[PDB]
Order: sequence, then C-alpha cells, then structure tokens
Amino acid sequence: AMDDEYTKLLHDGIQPVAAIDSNFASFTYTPRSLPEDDTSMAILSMLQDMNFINNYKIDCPTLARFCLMVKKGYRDPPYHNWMHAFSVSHFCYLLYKNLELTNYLEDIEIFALFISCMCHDLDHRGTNNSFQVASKSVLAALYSSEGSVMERHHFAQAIAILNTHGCNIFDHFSRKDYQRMLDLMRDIILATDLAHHLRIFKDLQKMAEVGYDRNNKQHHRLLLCLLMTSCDLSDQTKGWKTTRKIAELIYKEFFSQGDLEKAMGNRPMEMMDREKAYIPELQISFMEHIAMPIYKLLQDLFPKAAELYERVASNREHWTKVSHKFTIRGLPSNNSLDFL
Amino acid sequence: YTKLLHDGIQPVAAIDSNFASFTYTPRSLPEDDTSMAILSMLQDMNFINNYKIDCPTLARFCLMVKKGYRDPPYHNWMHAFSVSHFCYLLYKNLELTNYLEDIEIFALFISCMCHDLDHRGTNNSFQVASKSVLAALYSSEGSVMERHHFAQAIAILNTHGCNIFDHFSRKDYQRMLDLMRDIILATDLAHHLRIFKDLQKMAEVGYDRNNKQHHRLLLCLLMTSCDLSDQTKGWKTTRKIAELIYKEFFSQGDLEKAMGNRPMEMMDREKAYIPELQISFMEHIAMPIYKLLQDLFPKAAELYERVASNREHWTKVSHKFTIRGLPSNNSLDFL
Amino acid sequence: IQPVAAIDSNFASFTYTPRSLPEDDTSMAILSMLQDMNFINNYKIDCPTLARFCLMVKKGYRDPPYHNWMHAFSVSHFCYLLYKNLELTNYLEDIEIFALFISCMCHDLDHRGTNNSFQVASKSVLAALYSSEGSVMERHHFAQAIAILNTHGCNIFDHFSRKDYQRMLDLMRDIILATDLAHHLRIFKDLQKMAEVGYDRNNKQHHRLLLCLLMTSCDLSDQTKGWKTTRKIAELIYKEFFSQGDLEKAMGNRPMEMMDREKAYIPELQISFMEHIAMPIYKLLQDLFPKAAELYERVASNREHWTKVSHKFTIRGLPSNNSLDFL
Amino acid sequence: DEYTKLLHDGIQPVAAIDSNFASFTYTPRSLPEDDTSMAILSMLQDMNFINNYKIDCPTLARFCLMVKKGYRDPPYHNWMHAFSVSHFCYLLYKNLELTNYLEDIEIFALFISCMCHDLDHRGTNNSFQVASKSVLAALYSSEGSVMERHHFAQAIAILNTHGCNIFDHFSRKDYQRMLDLMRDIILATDLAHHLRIFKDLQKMAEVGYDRNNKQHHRLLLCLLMTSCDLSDQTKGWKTTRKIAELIYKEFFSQGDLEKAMGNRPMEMMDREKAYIPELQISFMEHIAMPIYKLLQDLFPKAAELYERVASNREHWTKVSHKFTIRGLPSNNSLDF
Ligand SMILES: CCC(C)(C)c1nn(CCO)c2c1N=C(c1ccc(-n3ccnc3C)cc1)CNC2=O
Ligand SMILES: CCC(C)(C)c1nn(CCO)c2c1N=C(c1ccc(-n3ccnc3C)cc1)CNC2=O
Ligand SMILES: CCC(C)(C)c1nn(CCO)c2c1N=C(c1ccc(-n3ccnc3C)cc1)CNC2=O
Ligand SMILES: CCC(C)(C)c1nn(CCO)c2c1N=C(c1ccc(-n3ccnc3C)cc1)CNC2=O
Ligand SMILES: [Mg+2]
Ligand SMILES: [Mg+2]
Ligand SMILES: [Mg+2]
Ligand SMILES: [Mg+2]
Ligand SMILES: [Zn+2]
Ligand SMILES: [Zn+2]
Ligand SMILES: [Zn+2]
Ligand SMILES: [Zn+2]
Repeated sequence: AMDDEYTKLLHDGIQPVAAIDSNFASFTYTPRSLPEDDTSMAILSMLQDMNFINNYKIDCPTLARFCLMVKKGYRDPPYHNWMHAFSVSHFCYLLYKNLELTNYLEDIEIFALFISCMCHDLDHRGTNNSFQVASKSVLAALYSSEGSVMERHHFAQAIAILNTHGCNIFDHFSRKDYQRMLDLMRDIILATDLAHHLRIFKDLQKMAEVGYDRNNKQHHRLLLCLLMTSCDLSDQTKGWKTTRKIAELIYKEFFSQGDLEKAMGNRPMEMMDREKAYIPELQISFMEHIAMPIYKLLQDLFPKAAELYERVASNREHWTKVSHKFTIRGLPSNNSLDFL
Repeated sequence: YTKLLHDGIQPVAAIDSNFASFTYTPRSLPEDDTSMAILSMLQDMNFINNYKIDCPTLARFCLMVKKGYRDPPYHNWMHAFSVSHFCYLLYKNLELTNYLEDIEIFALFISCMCHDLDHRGTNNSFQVASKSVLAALYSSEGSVMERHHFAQAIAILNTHGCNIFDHFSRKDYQRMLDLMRDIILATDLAHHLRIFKDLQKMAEVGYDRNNKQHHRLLLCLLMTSCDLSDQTKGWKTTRKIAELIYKEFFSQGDLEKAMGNRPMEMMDREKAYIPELQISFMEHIAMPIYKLLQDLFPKAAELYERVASNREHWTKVSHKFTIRGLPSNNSLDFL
Repeated sequence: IQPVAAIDSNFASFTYTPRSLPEDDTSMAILSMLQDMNFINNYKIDCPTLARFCLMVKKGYRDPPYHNWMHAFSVSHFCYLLYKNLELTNYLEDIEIFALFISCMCHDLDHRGTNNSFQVASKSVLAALYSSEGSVMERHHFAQAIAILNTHGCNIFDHFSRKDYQRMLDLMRDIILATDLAHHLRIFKDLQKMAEVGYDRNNKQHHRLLLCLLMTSCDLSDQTKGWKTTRKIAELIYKEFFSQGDLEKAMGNRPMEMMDREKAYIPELQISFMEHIAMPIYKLLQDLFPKAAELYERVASNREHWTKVSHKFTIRGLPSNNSLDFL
Repeated sequence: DEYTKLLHDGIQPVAAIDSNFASFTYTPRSLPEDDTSMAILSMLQDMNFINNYKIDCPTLARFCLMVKKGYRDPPYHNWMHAFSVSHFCYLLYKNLELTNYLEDIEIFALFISCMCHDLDHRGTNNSFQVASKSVLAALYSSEGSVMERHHFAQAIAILNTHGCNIFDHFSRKDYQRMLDLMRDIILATDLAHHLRIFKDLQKMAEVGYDRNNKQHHRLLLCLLMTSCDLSDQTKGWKTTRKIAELIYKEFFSQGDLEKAMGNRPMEMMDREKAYIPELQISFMEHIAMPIYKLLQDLFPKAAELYERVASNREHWTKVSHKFTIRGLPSNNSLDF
C-alpha cells in the first residue's frame, strides 16, 4: 500500500500548490480540512513552492520515500498524530508565504524548520514527559537524565528515518551542511518542549525589546524556537470551530493518560483527571499564560502577524462566553435526575 | 472439483450485492456455494494473482479443507466459512493494509479456513478428562484442539495436489507456516485471556506499525474478532448460534456426567441458565474484544455497537425462560 | 516366553554385548527381560498384546547405520542390566522402571539418521509440526509410540487404572524427551546437585531427574562394553553424521565440522565426545550407584584405547599398494 | 540457519571448546569467530544463568546473534573485542569465585554488559562525537560518556526487540534493577569514569571488600568491568602487540578525519606525530598496571594478571628502540 502510494507520488508529478485549495496560503485556511490521503502530496507541493526541492537538489524518489516514512512514523492518538504534524508543517509554510522569513533567517534554517515541523512529534504515544518518568518507560530509561524525554525520542526517530536506506534526503549534502541540518533539527525539535519555551521566554522578550538583529546568531536561534512554538500551537489561531475540536482532541488524550495514571495508583494532575478538569478554565489559562504571549511576541517581531494574535485573543473570549453552558440549567435533555 | 473449474472464479458482486458489507450474513449462503465464495474472496483481495497461486491447487485445497470439518452443531465448515468471510470483511472495510503486511493478511484468511479442522464439538479440558489421543499428544504443551487443527492443516498442505504454497520462496513458505501456527494457536480462548492485558497495552500506547510484537498481537485480536463474528450480525444470528453452541456444550456435559465428572455449569443442561450465560459471555468476553478492535480501527465502531445491541436484545427476552401460566400444550407432565 | 538363562548365561552381566544377539531373536529377548523383571505378571500385561506391541515397535524403526532397531534393543537391554545389577526397585517405583524400559524400546522410533537441526534446516513436515516446541525428533518418536499403542491389539496398558495409564503416558513422554542431548546438557547441573546432596527416594523431583540420567546412560551404553563395540559404533555414527553433512552440502549449507567428511578428524572428535559427554554421565551414575563403577572404568579404558590408536589416522610409510596415487 | 544450529543443537559443554578455556592463559581471540556465539551459550550455561533466570533458549539464541550483529567492523571495537571481554568476565567468575562476592543478578548483569558494552562503535571516541556534533552528542548533551550512553541504548533496543528479551523472567522490580545495573556497568567503561573513581577503588582495596557494603558492590562492578575491557593486556606478548596494531589503526583513522574537518587531533591520534611505543608504555604504566594491581589487592588469585601486564610493559620497553630505524629498512632502500 505504501508501495502504490510511493509510485503515484513519484511518477504522477507534484500538484501545484494552488490546486489544493484557493485559500491554501492564507492564515484563514484550516489545513485539517484536507483529506489525510492528500497530505503527503501537499507536503511535496509546499516544498516545491518554497523552492527547496530545486535549491537543495533533493532526489525525488528519496523525498517521496521520506515523506511516506514520516507519515508512517506517527501513531493515532486523538491529537498527536500525522494530521497534527501536517497542520504544524502547513503553518510553517504560511509563515514563509506571509511573513518574509528570508529577511530574518538563512535558507537552510527555514528548510530545517519545515522538516522539523513534519518530524517534531514522531512516534508520540499520547502521553507526556511526566508520564514517561513516572511509568519508568523505555524512553525515560534512555533520556530522563537529559530531560525533554519525548522530544529527544522524536528527534531520534527523525534521524532513524534519515538513516533508513533510500530515505536520506540530505545525503548529498557536504559534511558541514549535513552537520548543520542535523544540529538545527536537534535544536528546533527540542524547542517544542513547552518547558524549554518557558525557560527562554525572557530571552525572547529581550530580543523583541531590543529589536531583531540578523547578524546575531543567538537571535537566529531564539527566533527559530519562537517560530516552531508558533507552529505547534497554531490550531489556536484559526476559527472557533477549530479550537473547539482541538480542545476535544487534546483533552481526550490527556484524560486517557489520567486514567492510566489512576490505574497505576498515582494521582494525576487536575488537567489530566476527567473527574476534576474544568475545560473552559484550563483552556482560558492556557491561552492567557502560554498562547497569547507567544503570538504577541510574534506580532512584535512581525507586524503582519497581528491577525494571529487577534484570533487567539478572540478565541479566548469565545471560551469565556460559552463557559456558562458547562453548567446544567433546568433538567438534562433526559428529563432525568438519574445521573445523580 | 468439476463445478468450480467449470464456472471459473465469480466476481464478488455476482454472489450478492451486499457480500462485502458488515450487515451481510454469510450463513445465508447455501453450503454448496461456499467453496466458490472462498475463491471469489481470495480473487477480490487479489491474493491469487499477487502470490501466483495455482488455481486448481487452490480449489483442491479449499475442498480438502471443507472436507476436513466434521458435523457437530456449531464447530463445522459453515463456522469456518463465516469466520473466513469476516476476515474478508475486515480487509474490505478496515484499512488493514495500513497496519499489516500482505502475507500477514493472507495467512490470517487461510488460518480462518483451517482454524477448527476436525473439531469434535468438545473443548480442551474434555480431551484431557477423556484421555483422548489428542490429549496424549498435546496436553503437556496446552491448547490441545488448536495444536490438532494446525497439524490437520499441515497434513492438508502436504497432501498431493493441495500445496498452495509449494512455489513460494523458502523465506515466504516459512513465513506462512509460522504465521498460521501462531494465528491458529491464538484461537484458544485461554490464550486470548492470557494476552488480553498486552492487547490493552497496545491499544493504550497506540499501534506501532514498526513493532513486530504489535503485528503479532493485532493478528491475534483479528483472529478472535473473526471467531466471534456471529455476534456482530442481527438478533436471528446470535439466537441461532446460541442454540448451536449450547447444543454442543450440553452434549459435552452429558458425556462428562457419564464419565462420573461434574461438568461446568454452562455445559450442564440441568443447571445452565442460557440468558445469563449468554449475557455474561457477550458483556465480558465479546464486547471487550470489539471495543479493542474499535480502539484500533474507528471504522469498527459499528461492530461493537451491534454486539451491544444484541446483548440488549438478550436482556429483553430473558423473561421468556420463566414459564408463566402453563406450557403451550396446557400440561404439567414436564414436572 | 523363554527364560533369560536360556538365552545366554552371561545375559544379565554388564560384560554382555546385546548386539551379539541375532536380530531375529530380539523380540523374544524383550519378552524374556520383561518376564524376568516380573512386569507381565505384576501389571497383568496381556501376552498376545505385548507380543503384537513388541513387533510393531521393532517394525517402526528404519534402517540407518546407527539409529535402527538394534540400537533400541541394545538400549533396552542396558535398562534391564541396570535393573538387575543396581537393584533399581530400591530407588524408583515399579511403574517408573516399567516406563523406562518401554521408553527405551520406543525412544528412536522412525529415526531418519539425521539430527534435529537438520529437520529444521530442511523444512521437513516434522520441523513444521515440532520446531516451535523443540526436540523435533523426540516429539516424533513419542508420537509414533502413541500411534502404536492406539493400533488395534497393541495397547499394553489398556487395562491399567486411569491413574496408572496417565502416569505411564506422562513418564513415556518425559523419558523420551530426555533423550534429546540438548535436554541432558540443560539439566546437567541439576543432576550434579542431586548427586552431591544424595538421592532422596521421597523426593519426586529426584525420581524425575534419575529417570533422565538412567535413560541417557542406556542411550550411550555402547561406550561401556569393550573395544570392538566402541570402534564399530564410531563407524556407524560417523557414517550417519557424514551422510547428513553430504545432504547439507547439497542444500547449499555448510555442515558442522563433525559432519563434514572432508574436515572431520575422527579420533579427536571421538575422544572429545568420550571425555566431555560420555564420561561425565557414567561418573554421575557411579556417584549415585557405587555398583556402576565398572561402567565408568570401561568408558575411561575405551577412551584410552582411542588415544592409543589415533596415530593410525596418519599415513606412515607407503599405502599397502606401494603407491602415492592418492595425492 | 546459524540460528537453527545454535538453537536446535545442544549447548556445547564448556570444557569441550578447549582444554585451557577456563584459564587466565587462554587467548579467546584464538577461537574462530564462527564459534563464538556457541561459546557465549556455553559460558552462560556453565555459570548457571540459563537455570537461575529461566531463560527461554530460542530467546537467548536470538539475543546472542542480535548482539553480534550490533557490532560494526572497525579494527578494534568489533564483536571479537566484545567476545574476549565477555570471556574474561567468565574467567573472573571461575577463577576468582565471584559468587562469594557479588549477588547472582550482579554477575549476570556484568556478563551481559560485557557482551553489549561497545555496541554500534564506529572506531571514534567521545571527543570525536562532541567536536563533530554527532547525533549521539546531540542526544546525550549534559554529561560525558556519549558513546557509553549509546552502547546502553543499543542494548535496550535489543532487549526490546520481539524475541530477544532474555530478562522476561524478572519481576518488574528486578527488571528495573537489571536495567540500572547495565547502565552503571556500561557507563563504567568510560575510562574517564574509572579515573574519577580511582581513589575510591584504592580506598576499598586498602580497607578490604565488604560484601555488606552497597558502595563496595558498585565499585567492585566497575573495577571488574574495566578489568574485562583491558584484558588483552593480560595475555602474552603476541596479544598486546596485535591489539596495539588494531587500536592505533583506529586512533589514526579518527585523526585523519579530524584533520580533514579542520580540527586538530590529539597527538596519539595523529599518525604524523604519535610514537606508539612511548604511548603504549605510558598506557601500561599509568592506566593498565594500576587496575590489575587493585584487582590483585582485592583478590590474591588475580596476581598472575598484574604480573603479565607488568611483563608485557617491560617487553614494550625492550622493543621500543625498533621504532627508530637503525641500519637499512627491510628492502635495502633509502627511497623513503
Ligand atoms: C503546548 C502544550 C501542548 C502541545 C500539550 C498543548 N497543545 N495544545 C494545542 C494548541 O492548539 C494545547 C496544549 N496544552 C494544553 C494545556 C497545557 C497546560 C495547562 N496547564 C498546566 C498547568 N496549568 C494549566 C492551565 C493547561 C492546558 C491544553 N490545551 C491546548 O490547547
Ligand atoms: C466455543 C468457544 C468460543 C470462544 C470460540 C465461543 N464461540 N462462541 C460463538 C460466538 O459467536 C461462543 C463461545 N464461547 C462461549 C463462552 C466462552 C467463555 C465463557 N466464560 C468463561 C468464563 N467466563 C465466561 C463468560 C462463556 C461462554 C459460549 N458462547 C458463545 O457464543
Ligand atoms: C547421536 C547423539 C547421541 C548423544 C545419542 C550420541 N550417541 N552416540 C552413540 C554412543 O554410543 C554418539 C552420540 N553423540 C555424539 C556427539 C554428541 C555431541 C558432540 N559434541 C557437540 C559439541 N561438542 C561435542 C563433544 C559430539 C559427539 C556422537 N558420537 C557418539 O558416539
Ligand atoms: C580503555 C581505553 C581504550 C579503549 C581507548 C584503549 N583500549 N586499549 C586496549 C586495551 O587492551 C588501549 C586503549 N588506549 C590506549 C591509550 C590510551 C592513553 C594513552 N596515553 C597517552 C598518554 N597518556 C596516556 C594514558 C595511550 C594509549 C591505546 N592502547 C591500548 O592498549
Ligand atoms: Mg511534542
Ligand atoms: Mg477453535
Ligand atoms: Mg534419539
Ligand atoms: Mg567502550
Ligand atoms: Zn506538536
Ligand atoms: Zn472457531
Ligand atoms: Zn537412541
Ligand atoms: Zn570495550
């Protein structure tokens, strides 16, 4: 089945990006609307449109195999699946199309960001770093001493794909350019650990305050981290219907984890405990404390990113507005108090 | 045989427009058309062309497999056929090629055909209690009947003119045998119960397409899903199968009593309360299997819902096992 | 059924060589041994049934150089010698000794002159049926034995109590499985421990382990006779091994050195077998049974003889034809 | 195939491999590579680990072949290194009577760690990983022992491969203990680690090993692992000379790569600067002899090992002069 997919990807030609959807390159576009079966071709279309295939003389058979392998490397938990990776990668493309990234970052850096987006949650098992440590998982055996357990795994999985015969999209690169690409993928993927973001937050604030300096290599590193985080959280920048659906997915995933924690006798965090978690309040707190400040930083650095912050702000207000619906007024639709 | 050869392999649609739907009841097919249906399904999955299987050999194999079933009330050829049909349904309705190798799915279907060969309508404990030759040969390794079924399959493949795999490469031939052994052994309910927590673990972490143990576990789950598939149809199927199953069980119990042994409650026709037994089997054995299948394949949700609906039907007809008033003949002679 | 003394006055001695008995007289010798151990009378074994059983077992051996009926017969005879000289009734239940003897008769049924790994590498039906459980040939031998018992007129145990019938089956299975050399090597440390602490007749696990060790000592008993026996058996064994190697070569495989007639150096291989496998077994037997010391002595003396004739495998002077036309 | 025979034949009695197999004088690199997997099984059987840990024989056979397959083929850090190190572990077990000092599970962990301790080595050292910014250094960024963290990770991947879990018999508690023991022991193979603990090892040797002291167990495991890793120095002249050839080939290859990259190699890795006999004598005096003296201090029965290493050191001094060309080269030519 992967064989036949590959055959079509390679021999059919790369679909023009404009044939995917008329609004494909707009911040309003919702990539989750694309059928999953169309997504590997859409990755090829974006890579083509950003000129990466020609600029880096990426081998077409290799690229087709790599894209399919990355897709195959995602499991199917409610949120951390290939459609999340696809939507994150699409947002990277949007930033490229809409924010003039070539004025801030090196070509190889923008390339690294996009490839990292595709790979950044590889082999996610629907549980977080704390769970790896508490459950004494294999991944914690490997990586707990360094921290960012899952992110180290995702990076390791990306390298394992590249090291698979026929999949190394970078193997004609110079030793220096190869080393650079793999180092950028390390830094960017590790940047997806929200703990890392929180650590560097004041440094990001300082960068926005002083103004971005293109000749400052630390500015490049910080900006990459900020863009990766903005891609990861980008579902919050769409319409109400997207944020609502993404809340159902992420809390389903969390509460499944909470259920497993209880099953091993540990008290889950409130936010993972389906008996305690109050979703509107958790999502509001997340938006206020994490998401809004990110997109405000992005707006500070890229004036044309203002619409993103405004959508997150509006979505947070929507959560305040529907919160009252989490209180049962009258009787249930049942007409029954049996639930008591 | 002559009729299969004469007709050629029939397109699936010519059998029934609904043949590849979960709503379809394969037990409705006349027994004399089932071999044709096996070939049709294999053709529709393209296993014949893809593995370059010799067609007369396949016909001979299918008929020999069919012949290898006895005629107890439940564990007969129509059971093996309906189990094999469900495997085909899972191929057609779930994206099994997304999760399993082609050889894995082919071995699953062939295992379905063979998985109860020479069943005598008694269970493993009975073989041991009765000191059958089967127990003498297999009891120390466990899964007595399942080791026999696989041995019967090996005997069929090694019958002149029946070896559908005799042109496979050495590695693929060995692959088939290992797969069939594992899948057939997985049909022992005791085995399912032993691995249930590992199936749960797999559903919890999510199926890993690159984990060979997940492949093995998924094949076990699919096999058990096929074996119990009579529960995923409508009421009339679950009702009829209950009749057939309990007929078999009660005949076992009668034999155990004649041996001086106390049969299990569900095999003792003076103690077995069918509605309660059937409801517990459905709630605590079948539903958990179809819930696992659903967790792994969203599109399998209707199967779990159907088992739940049938379970509800049984709860609602339970009261009919209590004789209110007089029997229909107006007689108390039955006392 | 003929008395044992009528067969040969030395019949019950460790010095007796049962391979000296004509093959046409071996079935009667089986019945005579069973009668002498009083098993027929004690278990009320039906004689015509026993006779039919014995002939079917004999018929169930093929004719490779080593793993044939005469092997099974010589193994069974050593079991009898153990009974007679070591007073086994002091150590095991009657049923266990009976099972041991019947197991000896059956333990290589339908052997093809090839080992377990050969069955697996050649993808024989036997490998298909048994490779996942291990001890491929031994599972076959046991299955062949079950098939014989279940042939009309051949079930020597069919009047036994269920407890005794089940015990017989379980013992036969366990003893036949113990004849896999891989099994012996795996349990060797447990046999050593039993020998060191001392055999406890009230310990059922000691009963089990001792049954394994006696079976193994029956299986290798050709090493406990004189020179002519160990010499002849080496010939038969290496014929089998080299034919297996030849088949492996024709399959595009590389045989182990010992089965490669172009590499095998027989005296080296024979001496290693005797020193590292056979001698340790007979040494343990001596630890448990001081009356078995002569057996260990014979194996050790035979090993010495092999060392003494090793030089003959190097061509000194000229070949008998006075030609170097082999170079 | 090879697997078929490994599984379906018996495990060969250890004494049948070679009459001198269990002696400190035995050179395990003399065993053909094709026989080493079976020798591994023979050793595990003789140490009774197959018994005490109820190890499924198919599982053990697959594990042994998977570990062998996990070694690449640089001059020194290959499977035959792992084999010789494992064989030395067995020699210590047999000659030093380790069951009187360590718990069974500790000795088991030591042996498996010997097998696995250089998995996937490419003939480059920890310095190389950092300087070159490899994936390994990218993962294991916080402390050193980059390669050792990776060797452990490879061992874990093997144990987690369907059909290779030789630890399946352990309780979850003992499984965790085993994993943590393997990490500790494999990390002890970083010579930097040995150098850090050297003073504590001397203290332990001076006061004497206490089996009731948990720290003593940890320290003994480290010293035993190091003693296995350097065991090529405890054989004859021929072995120390051949191992020198292999390790120095590996060092110089790394150096050539470093030069090409724009990094200056350590002198010992620069084929234009390195003087092997000085380098080797320094290693023998300052690293190897002190390890075997510690072993001898803890275990009188280990005295011959230190004596051999000391003697091998003196042999290097004797032949050192041969590295300055006196007379004409072999070919009678000054064309060089
Ligand atoms: C950024 C972290 C990852 C990726 C898990 C994440 N993605 N997304 C999707 C973005 O489109 C969400 C995520 N995390 C959430 C989250 C985190 C923390 C807390 N938290 C903890 C203590 N206190 C609070 C409020 C609450 C809720 C849940 N909601 C989300 O929307
Ligand atoms: C005959 C065995 C297999 C599982 C194949 C089987 N098929 N079918 C046909 C299903 O379409 C049935 C089967 N097994 C039954 C069964 C099993 C377990 C238990 N059991 C034990 C402890 N606890 C419970 C509830 C009870 C009843 C009986 N009823 C059935 O419907
Ligand atoms: C054929 C198997 C049994 C053990 C029954 C057997 N009988 N006999 C007849 C004895 O009277 C022999 C047997 N086995 C032999 C044998 C076994 C192992 C190994 N081996 C492997 C690794 N290392 C060694 C030493 C070598 C040689 C071959 N020689 C024999 O004499
Ligand atoms: C354990 C460390 C590894 C694997 C690198 C190693 N093994 N082996 C094989 C042991 O049997 C050797 C190793 N290292 C060597 C070495 C190290 C340091 C120095 N050196 C220079 C100035 N000062 C010192 C201490 C010289 C030489 C080279 N010679 C070796 O024998
Ligand atoms: Mg992530
Ligand atoms: Mg069955
Ligand atoms: Mg045998
Ligand atoms: Mg190392
Ligand atoms: Zn993400
Ligand atoms: Zn069935
Ligand atoms: Zn034999
Ligand atoms: Zn090493």
